[PDB]
Amino acid sequence: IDPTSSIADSNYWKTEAQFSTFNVGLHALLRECSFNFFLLGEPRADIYGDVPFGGEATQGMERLPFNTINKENTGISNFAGMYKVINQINLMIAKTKETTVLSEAGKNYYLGEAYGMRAYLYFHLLRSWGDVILYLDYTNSKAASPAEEVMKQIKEDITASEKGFGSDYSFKYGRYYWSMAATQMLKGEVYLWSGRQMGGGTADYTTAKTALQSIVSNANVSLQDDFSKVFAYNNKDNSEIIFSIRNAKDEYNMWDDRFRQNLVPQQAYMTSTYCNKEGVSFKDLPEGQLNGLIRLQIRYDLYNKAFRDGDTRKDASMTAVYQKQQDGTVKYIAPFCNKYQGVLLDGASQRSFLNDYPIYRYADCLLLLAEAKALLGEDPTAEINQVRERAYGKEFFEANKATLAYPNDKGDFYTDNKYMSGDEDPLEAILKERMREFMFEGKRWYDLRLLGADYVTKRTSAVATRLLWPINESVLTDNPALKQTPGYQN
Ligand code: NA
Repeated sequence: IDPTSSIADSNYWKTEAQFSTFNVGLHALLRECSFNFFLLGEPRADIYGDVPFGGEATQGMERLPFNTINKENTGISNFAGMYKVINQINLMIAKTKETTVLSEAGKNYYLGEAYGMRAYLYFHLLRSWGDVILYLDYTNSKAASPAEEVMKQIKEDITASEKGFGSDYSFKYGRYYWSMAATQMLKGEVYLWSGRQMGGGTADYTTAKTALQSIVSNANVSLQDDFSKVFAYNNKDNSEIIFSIRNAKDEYNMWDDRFRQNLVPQQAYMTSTYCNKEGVSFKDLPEGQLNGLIRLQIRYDLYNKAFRDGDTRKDASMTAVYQKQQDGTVKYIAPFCNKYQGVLLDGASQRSFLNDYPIYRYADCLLLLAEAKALLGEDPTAEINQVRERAYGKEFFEANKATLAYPNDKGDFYTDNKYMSGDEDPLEAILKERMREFMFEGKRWYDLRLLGADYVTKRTSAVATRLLWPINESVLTDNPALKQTPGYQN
């Protein structure tokens, strides 16, 4: 037998079917980073931070909403596991550039996917750690590059991805594989970040607008009429999805079981103690199938401060927990995530958390395009109201346009509301719309960060010197050329 079999050995690159298998494998390595995509993009912001209602300890997870991560407890370690994925993409890239077995079309589509994914991972690294090492070759000591050089590489990889796809906006392998529309969404985000956080200005906002407009024109995408069906177990493959992480029976639980372990309530206290608004014990309801732990607790007051009446996204996003009082009344306790309801497998007693985790969907294209328009001093009204109309329902929205349609959603609802403000300011209206549309989708922290330090420090406990993440001890030991992130001394 062979004592030194490696994945770079030529016999594993002899057929198109092998390159396909290796591309499936790359999407499976990206999926291993999916819990980290959520942690990087959301819980440092304002949605969490209250005490788990049922009694759980938070066991360090509070360090995210409290922004108390530091050199001893970094919250996430080892650059979120991203370099392992990047190394393997780098292998795909060299093998595809070298092959004599693929069609020119097929080789170029693979290069579109692999350059897109590599840019996607470097852009999480840039926004989270800043200066980071640029590894571009497969390997079976090194200093980080300045953030400005990281951004150069991400933009080069976007251009190489576009070159690979050409004019093909199809989802060749489906919406759970990378495609041109995913490259164009990342291009919109990257040039907004370049333009706003790295001094690119108007020219970059125009690049971002042109990319997002290319998805509206050329990709097969549409808003689902029912916001809850965007996330339903059965309705994966729906045409609002641009790129999603596919979770599946016997393949991968959502966030490698860390959705269940952080955001799903415990069956024991739900069935023993709590009830719905009508006083019915959860022992008696489909909720009695949920069995996880709450380590990140949505702020109790967010449940009534996030959404205007009539917004269908409130019930799709959160369930409220109540408790019967000795005096007989039913009292509101706290909310839990209802966006990802999993499935009850045949003959099971507890839910399985097998929803896909969406990375890019058409409402995000529309709201990014609104943001690029607003940053250019142009009118964001049409995109904002396309997304609101879906949220409220067409007829209800039309009847109530003088209070719900942009730029009329303002007034008393906002007065003591730390989460969101009225439509009188375009960027606040868009932040507000993104907060309502993408709870539990890993966006809020990055949405504040793009707009700048003052937006972050206003609404979060983060301070301006510590917007990046620290680096854990084992990383710094293993690589003497790396420095701790700035802001994280003493
Ligand atoms: Na603050």
